[PDB]
Amino acid sequence: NKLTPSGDLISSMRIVQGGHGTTIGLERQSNGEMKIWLHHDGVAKLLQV
Amino acid sequence: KDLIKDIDRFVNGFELNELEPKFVMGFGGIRNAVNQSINIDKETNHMYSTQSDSQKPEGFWINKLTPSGDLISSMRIVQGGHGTTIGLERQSNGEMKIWLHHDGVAKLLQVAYKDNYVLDLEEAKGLTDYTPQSLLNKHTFTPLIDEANDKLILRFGDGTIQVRSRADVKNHIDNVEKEMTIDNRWMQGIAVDGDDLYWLSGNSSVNSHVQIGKYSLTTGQKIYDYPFKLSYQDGINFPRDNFKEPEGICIYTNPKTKRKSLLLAMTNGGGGKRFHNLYGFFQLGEYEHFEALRARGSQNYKLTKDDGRALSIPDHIDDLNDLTQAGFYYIDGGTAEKLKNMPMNGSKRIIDAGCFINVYPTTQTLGTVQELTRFSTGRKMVKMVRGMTLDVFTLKWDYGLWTTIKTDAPYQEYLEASQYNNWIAYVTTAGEYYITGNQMELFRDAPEEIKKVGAWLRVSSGNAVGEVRQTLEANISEYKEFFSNVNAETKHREYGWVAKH
Amino acid sequence: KDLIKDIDRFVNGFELNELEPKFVMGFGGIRNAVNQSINIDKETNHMYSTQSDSQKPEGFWINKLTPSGDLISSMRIVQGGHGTTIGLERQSNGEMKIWLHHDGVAKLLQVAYKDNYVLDLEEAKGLTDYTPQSLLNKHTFTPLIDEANDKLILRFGDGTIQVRSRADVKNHIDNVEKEMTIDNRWMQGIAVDGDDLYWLSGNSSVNSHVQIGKYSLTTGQKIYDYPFKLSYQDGINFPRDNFKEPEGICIYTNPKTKRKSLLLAMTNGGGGKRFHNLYGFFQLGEYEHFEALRARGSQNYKLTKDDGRALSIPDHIDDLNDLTQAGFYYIDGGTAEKLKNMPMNGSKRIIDAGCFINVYPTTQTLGTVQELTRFSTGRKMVKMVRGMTLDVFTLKWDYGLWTTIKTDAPYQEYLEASQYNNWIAYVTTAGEYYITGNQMELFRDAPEEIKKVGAWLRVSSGNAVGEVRQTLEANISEYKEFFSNVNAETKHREYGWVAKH
Amino acid sequence: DLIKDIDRFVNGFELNELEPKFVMGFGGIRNAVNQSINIDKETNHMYSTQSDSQKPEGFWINKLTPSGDLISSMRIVQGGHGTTIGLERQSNGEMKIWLHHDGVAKLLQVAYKDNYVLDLEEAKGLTDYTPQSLLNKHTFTPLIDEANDKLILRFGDGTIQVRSRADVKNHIDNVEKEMTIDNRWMQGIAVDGDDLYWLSGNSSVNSHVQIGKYSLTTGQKIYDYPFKLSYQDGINFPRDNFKEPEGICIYTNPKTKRKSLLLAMTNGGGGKRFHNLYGFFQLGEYEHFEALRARGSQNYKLTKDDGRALSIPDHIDDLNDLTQAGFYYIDGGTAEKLKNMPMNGSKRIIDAGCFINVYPTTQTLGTVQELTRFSTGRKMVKMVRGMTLDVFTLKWDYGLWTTIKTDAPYQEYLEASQYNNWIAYVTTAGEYYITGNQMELFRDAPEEIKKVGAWLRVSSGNAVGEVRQTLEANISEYKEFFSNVNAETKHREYGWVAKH
Amino acid sequence: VNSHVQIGKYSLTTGQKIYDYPFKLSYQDGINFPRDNFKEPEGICIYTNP
Repeated sequence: NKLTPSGDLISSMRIVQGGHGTTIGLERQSNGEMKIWLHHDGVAKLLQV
Repeated sequence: KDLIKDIDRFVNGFELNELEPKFVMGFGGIRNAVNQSINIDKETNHMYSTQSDSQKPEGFWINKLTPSGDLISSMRIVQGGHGTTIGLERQSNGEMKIWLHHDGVAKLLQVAYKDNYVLDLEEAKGLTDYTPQSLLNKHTFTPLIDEANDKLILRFGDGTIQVRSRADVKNHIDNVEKEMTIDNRWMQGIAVDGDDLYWLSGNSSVNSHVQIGKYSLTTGQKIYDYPFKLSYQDGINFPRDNFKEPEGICIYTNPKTKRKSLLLAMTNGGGGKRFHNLYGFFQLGEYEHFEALRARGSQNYKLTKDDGRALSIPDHIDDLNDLTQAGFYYIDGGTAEKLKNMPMNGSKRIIDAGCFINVYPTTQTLGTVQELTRFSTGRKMVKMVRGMTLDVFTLKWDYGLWTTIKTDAPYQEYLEASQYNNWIAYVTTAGEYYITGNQMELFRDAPEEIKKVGAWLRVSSGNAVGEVRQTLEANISEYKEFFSNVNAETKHREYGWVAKH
Repeated sequence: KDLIKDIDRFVNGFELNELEPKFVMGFGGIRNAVNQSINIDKETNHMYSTQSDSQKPEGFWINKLTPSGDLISSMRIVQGGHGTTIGLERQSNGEMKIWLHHDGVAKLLQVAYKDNYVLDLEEAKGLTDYTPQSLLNKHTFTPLIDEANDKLILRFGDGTIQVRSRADVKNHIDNVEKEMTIDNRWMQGIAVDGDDLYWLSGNSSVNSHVQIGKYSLTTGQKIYDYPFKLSYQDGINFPRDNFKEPEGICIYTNPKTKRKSLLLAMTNGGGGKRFHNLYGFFQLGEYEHFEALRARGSQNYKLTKDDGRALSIPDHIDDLNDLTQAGFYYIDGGTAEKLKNMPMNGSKRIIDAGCFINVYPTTQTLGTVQELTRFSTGRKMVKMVRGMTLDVFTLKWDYGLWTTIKTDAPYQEYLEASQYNNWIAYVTTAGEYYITGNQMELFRDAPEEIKKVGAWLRVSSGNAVGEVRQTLEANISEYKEFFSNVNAETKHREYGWVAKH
Repeated sequence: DLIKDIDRFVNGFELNELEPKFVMGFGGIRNAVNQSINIDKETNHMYSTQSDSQKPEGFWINKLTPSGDLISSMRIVQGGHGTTIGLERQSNGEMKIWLHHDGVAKLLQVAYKDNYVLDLEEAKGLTDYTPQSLLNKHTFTPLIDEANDKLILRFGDGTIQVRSRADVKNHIDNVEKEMTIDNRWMQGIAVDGDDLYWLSGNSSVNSHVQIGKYSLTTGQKIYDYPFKLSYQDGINFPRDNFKEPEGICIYTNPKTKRKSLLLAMTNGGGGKRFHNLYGFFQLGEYEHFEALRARGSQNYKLTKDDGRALSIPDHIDDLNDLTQAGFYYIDGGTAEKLKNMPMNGSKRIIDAGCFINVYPTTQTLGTVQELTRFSTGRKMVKMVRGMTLDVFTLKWDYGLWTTIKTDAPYQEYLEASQYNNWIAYVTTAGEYYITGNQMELFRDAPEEIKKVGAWLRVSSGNAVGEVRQTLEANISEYKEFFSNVNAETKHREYGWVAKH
Repeated sequence: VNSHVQIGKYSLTTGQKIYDYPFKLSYQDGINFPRDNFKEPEGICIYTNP
């Protein structure tokens, strides 16, 4: 879930069969796009989506 | 002593004002507009250019090009500004990132290049800002890269040049390593190679000379100005439509030979007809690097003579069946009269004048098509095609039947009875012809009802048994039309003319 | 001391792993299959390649090629084996002999090359055997030649290299002068230059690097392995269809300059689409030898812009009569509206949109054809051609009448009465048009019987007196058709519409 | 010694040590052999001469682009053979030509004019620059040594007169140097300072091309240099076995000051002559002319390098995606599977291999796809459609198919099953044939001719997207029917209407 | 959105600029994400707590 600084929902992204999503890592790119470090349990890979 | 200092200069020197500018290749771009910048990706030989998008708040396109200048894809930076310069940084996974200043969001960006992609304003706002801390609220610059030293250089409108470390900017480190000032005629391009800075200037007029100024980043002062003339379409300072605008420069260092070239982009052609040509200044032997890249993308099989004349058939060709080599040919009337296996309508050679012969670029098994175009100025032009295939086991050819492409002109396709042995049945090639009253009297198989008057002859396509239907429409003020079937090969008439009226 | 040892290395060095690979030219072959070997005939500049024939007991083709890679002729060795390598030996009378191992008859042969010839098995049995005495019942080798030293080298499957004198083998003398052993990745080519042996390896995958190993025939051991990347269609390691297979190497020694090149054959393109590209490693200045050979066979007159865009007409051309220079052009709708001498149907400009203009490669006396193609997406495309000739004494042009190539689409060629001054008689260009009921009412010369209903208009070719017959077929459920002759130039109607029903 | 070897290779310009290399082809207004060749160093223009083939011989002067294309020509009516000429570009950019006008027996300095005929009456009023000592002795032609501003006169008997060009322009008669040159006759001459070059050889394949090098100070021959050139099919394999030498010139690069000796050859048979430029170059100087050739060459690939048509990329499975210009061919298998091929209902019209000509594009990348069905036993079908690219959305818009009318003496056979037994499916304009057997199988066949064959003719569309089908019975009596069909939905508007 | 907000600090005794201070504000959706992409500065004032 992407949220405003006041907690309102902007948008959401579903990782189908990605696992529990216990923790993730944020890495904002230079062009302003956000990449998410997450472990996709379905494909058994550490991803930067 | 001196002979060596002369040879070393000629062999190993790279002093700009001692080098000759040479045309390299043309290159494309998605926009029908002038070019703006040019850069080489040394790890792929790809080229990248920028062009304006010509919109209310200016944006620019980034064009990804083949090493021979063909367009691979383009990326639009909506409201990104002029795109005067950009910086290439290829990542480890093979993806390309572009250093550019997005004027719309007032941020220095490092954007991932995407093929045929539109970077709209809402996405650009969410991208990471790499603008140095000391340069906020001061967004009048564009970036470029010095590949050899991994420097990210910033060019400012007022003429300030800031040399920074690319890695520093990527790590949000604000450190100006070198700063100098550059100073009718304005900037058209800038390239930095180590200590050497190059400054391109000149406008599009034929009377405005192209010039590159060489500066030293350590001294900060100009070394020299280098004016030069380029050879365009019709020679030195004779560009198409009298338009020759300089559109950016870049330094290239050969990864293998480590020798250098300075490449220069020019736009020629008139309004709405712009096209881009790459020139270069080269160390000895380095022009061949780019010539090979051009050659790979060039037409290396001769379709016409080098001056635009069509090919002539070899003297040893006396048979159309033997002209199986691809190319655009022309034969004059004399040759058309004598060549074996030309299209016939019985005893009449259909191509009774000079003839263009287009032999198609062949199939993978050397099959081809011969497309004939009868060259006349007082009669209609006849177009006919036939195919042929080569048996790779017997090395013998199989030739197909002739197809006629329907053509018509406001003048008649006149039928002289004597040329067809006075047989209308000889005319089995599809199309429309005209028989005058005088000639109808001379044709043996003319319909008696219209024996003394003219008529259009129309010949259909074949049926299942190889017959074609001939139709005669009398050229009179009353409706009279006849038809009759004829066997295309033997010219045997199946039945007498059948009246429709 | 050192500056000279650097210049001499750069100018006179021929160390393979210090040289840059450069594209030279493409080349053909009779088979739609990958290439296998490549060789140069130094006395003619002819090239020779081999290809598999893809048959049950494998045979191979020998292709004789022009210096620019075009196919001259081919010779098939039925059941001759793979044809991995061959050796060229040009005879005194100018005939070429090919050293090859015929696997079908298990003999080393010296066959006379013949153009487009099939060497069947029965003939191969009667040919002279040159297999050395010690190599009978041991036929797992193919031959190659070292031209500079007149050596015939035999490469064995197990990796044995036998260096023999070619003259010795021709004289049935069995003497092994040198023998060494070469040793996932297998052999793709081998070339010998004096003491230096080169070993090409690598598979077709984009992930498999091309590599040449350099060996010394005196030491017998490897000097070094040299991996390298080539620039393909879209750049370094971006070949068409992701296919890049190495297909043989050869050393070339320039007869005049005595300087050397190592040429490398690659096959690119996907299944059933293979094509062959020659690369090379060159001493300084030797690339120009092959560039000139490529240029002689290349298209040296510009038919399109360098990026595949059609040519634009010069700004100074405001009259189609002046566009007599060969090339493929495009003009936009605005230009088509203003150009003088465009095709007309009375007051109506036929080409009422953008237009491709194909100016044919000219006759030997600079005659040419202009082929116009109206560029639209919502209407049919009109194609028209006219010819023109140049008087070499007056330098004036004569322009012929327009021929229409018949075209049709499932959409109408709509006639707006006002554009023809409300005269159907204005439409004298051959073809089929449609008149809606609304427009028929507005045409002054419409047939009264169908004044308020639509109809197809068909216009024939001219007759002897410059008249054309117009036909109107009513677009109704009952048969109603009319005809009337019109003079194509003056638009004068000869008589009222004549009913066929 | 290693330096004396490197300097020779890098800075040497000894003719008989240099390799001849093809440079470029070049044109000319006349369908005839070439005669001379010269470079205008200030523009890179080339100038050649050709005979006019007239009763008193005249010659043409051709002005050429740096890539050999014809800009314009000027005819010197009855001017003679035009064996050699001299270029002198003026300050205002106009070109003047030093030539000997044999018709008026005068050495002239004529202003070059584009596509202009210099008739005899005008030539008589032109200024005479013939030296005082050379009147009534008009058996020479002029050439220029650009580097030293010399005007050289070559005489028929073999006399070479070296004069100052400025002197001749000022009507000053002074012979600075004179030497004598001496089966095989003169084909060209070029002077570079002290070096004089003499080209000889005839058109036969058995006649070797040769350049003799002479010294103007010594007056004697230094050496003869025979050489072989590589022609269309290789060394001494010229087209039609014709290879005639047609002039030479020395070129000095204004920037590098290094030299080239250029040689013009004419190849091809009678009435098919074409001209090819060769050269001998100092190290690095070939690139000067290669760049000039490249500027005028076709630098976008239309066919494979051996004359085969392009193949479509493996990743193209949809004709809509083949928007890149070029001449392509696809085999029958590929034509069967490609998406968005022309259809007549359920029937794929292109039911064989197919040439695909993708036009060189508009300035906004619009193009046309022209398909040609490749068969040998059936007629060849030709169809075209256009498409445009939206530069804002980067999406393509594809137009409807136009059919180019084609016909052969064999039928375009209609198998009822391939059209789901509907004649209405055939809405593409053209003429087809339905056999009696197939007419019985078509559901919408006219009953009156249910068991007999007929030609099917399909018209162009009308305003409402309908096309008129016409059936003409293949019998000895007049029977013809028509009926309208909607091209898209294949819906028949009404039953067949008899004309008989 | 591409125009940074800035406050310049000056000294009335010296008469010259001390420094320029550019800064980013957090709007509806965060830093430099204002509603309808409009963010215009409209005055300042100093407040001293009595």
